[PDB]
Amino acid sequence: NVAAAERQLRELESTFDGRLGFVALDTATGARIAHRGDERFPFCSTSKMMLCAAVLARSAGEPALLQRRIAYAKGDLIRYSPITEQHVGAGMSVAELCAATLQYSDNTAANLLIALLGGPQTVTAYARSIGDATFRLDRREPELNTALPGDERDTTTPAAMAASVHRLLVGDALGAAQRAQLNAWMLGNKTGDARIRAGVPADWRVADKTGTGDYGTANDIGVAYPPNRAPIVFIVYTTMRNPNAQARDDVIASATRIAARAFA
Ligand SMILES: *[B@@]1([O])OC2=C(C([O])=O)[C]=[C][C]=C2[C][C]1[N]C(=O)[C][C]1[C][C][C]([N][C][C][N])[C][C]1
Repeated sequence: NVAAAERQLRELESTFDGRLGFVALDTATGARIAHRGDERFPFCSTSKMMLCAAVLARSAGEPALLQRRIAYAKGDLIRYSPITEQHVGAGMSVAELCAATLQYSDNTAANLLIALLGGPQTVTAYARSIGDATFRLDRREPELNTALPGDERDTTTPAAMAASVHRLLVGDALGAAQRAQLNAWMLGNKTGDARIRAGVPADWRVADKTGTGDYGTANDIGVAYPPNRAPIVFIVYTTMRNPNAQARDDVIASATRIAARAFA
């Protein structure tokens, strides 16, 4: 019951002093549950999905690109870089940097990949090329996570991100090999156990990318793969009014459960 689910999302939002942006889409029927679907939210590290999709797209035209070694420096290292800091001095391949940024939310890896592509504007241009007129990447890590009230930098809408996740992981925005690699990376994410993954039935597989930012911002985007039915896209953006808010996992899990029940 889409209308019942949307009411429950409104009730969930009433429990905290912030905003919930949500879209769930059953890709077979197009059944769609949304809350604040056309409002902008700070996407934080969920942008790393669009970044790596852009890298994969480049690799379709440069066969050796994913195996190229990037010999980055200690001076490139910034906070929340659990893979790149361990391997500095040996370097990492482009594929390994994508895996790190997607599965561990590695910030240095994202900056290296942004630089490889030519800057944050190339990620925005990639989004436009797949039909997303809304996503905008304005800054690099870590400043893209400031999540300031009313700031449109480094934002998208839940609706635009739902369409982009659909086209990238389920549809044909990427070639088959690139779609499979993006899925494989996101299926292996390590940072989302308490978010979308905590709100779905035990037999659903999940490909997701989380984000956490200032103003208690807590996001998760991805696709659930139930057995014997089509994939379901889940987009969850949350951001709080208190600059001193502590980011939570439980609102995302609760919003996910609402939609999972509706799509039972
Ligand atoms: B990013 O948004 O992804 C990310 C997550 C995530 O995937 O949920 C968790 C932890 C770090 C990161 C890196 C990216 N975010 C930031 O760099 C901003 C940073 C995240 C940690 C917060 N810590 C507050 C005090 N416990 C503050 C902002």
